[PDB]
Amino acid sequence: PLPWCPHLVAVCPIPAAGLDVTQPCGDCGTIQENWVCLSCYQVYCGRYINGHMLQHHGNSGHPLVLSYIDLSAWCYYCQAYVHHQALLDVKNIAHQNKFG
Ligand SMILES: O=C(O)CCc1nc2ccccc2s1
Ligand SMILES: [Zn+2]
Ligand SMILES: [Zn+2]
Ligand SMILES: [Zn+2]
Repeated sequence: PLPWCPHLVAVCPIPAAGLDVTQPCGDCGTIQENWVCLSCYQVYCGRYINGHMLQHHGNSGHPLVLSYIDLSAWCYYCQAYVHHQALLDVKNIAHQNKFG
């Protein structure tokens, strides 16, 4: 995984409501393999379910998404996982919600 990418500038502030790692897909309602968009904080499912987060990337151009299964961050433009200081706050808020 990359230690930086040129889309980190599109990571937006975390809503004051926080994250809900059990939130369903906003399109199909599945509870399985969802991701949260780090630009607009909508929640959509992964490629192995109904691919709604990939569709969101296509229709918005939003680059970076966070996995609610393992808290990895994927960039659709770079086609890589990214770790950076700029992702720690949102990873941490998710980790707290997920693990208690
Ligand atoms: O839409 C999703 O499932 C989330 C982002 C990812 N897409 C790929 C594609 C190939 C390998 C790893 C990943 S993580
Ligand atoms: Zn879905
Ligand atoms: Zn988005
Ligand atoms: Zn990138």
